[PDB]
Amino acid sequence: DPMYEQFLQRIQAVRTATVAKDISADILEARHDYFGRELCRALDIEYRNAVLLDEIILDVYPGVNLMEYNVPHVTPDNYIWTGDMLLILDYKVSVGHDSTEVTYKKYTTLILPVMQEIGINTEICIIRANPVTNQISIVGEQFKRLFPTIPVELNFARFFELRKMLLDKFADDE
Ligand SMILES: [Mn+2]
Repeated sequence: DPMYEQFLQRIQAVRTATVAKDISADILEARHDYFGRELCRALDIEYRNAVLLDEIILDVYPGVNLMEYNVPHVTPDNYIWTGDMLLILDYKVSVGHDSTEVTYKKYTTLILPVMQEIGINTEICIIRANPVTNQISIVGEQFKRLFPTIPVELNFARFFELRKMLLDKFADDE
């Protein structure tokens, strides 16, 4: 894939910490996205790369009077509308829980209040893949019920080797 080739080329070329950090960030984003794409495929849901909350409201209630509400402009990775419930979806790729809790608290306090005012039943769902062991952990009782089985086959090895190469190249930096 040119994904890896593009990244191998920037890593080979990079000479300073500050540009390497932007490469590091872009590796983790691509790792996140590859997870989200393989998830949405296995679950047959429309893959999206962030959706503005305002877009989400307007899809589930097109007669919304957007201007009459204070809608925080958060862009979660995706969403599912069941016709009766809204599930806000965030994909994580991580060995730890830290970012799952940060995002869970952020989306709970920023999304749910306006959806409660508008009258949309709403659940914050977060799906996390461990890059090392491939195991999937799910926040979202409604998400679990609607997707008890997740038929993804993942492989994060390219991403690990790119970031291992990047951080070997800058072992004695900061
Ligand atoms: Mn995410």
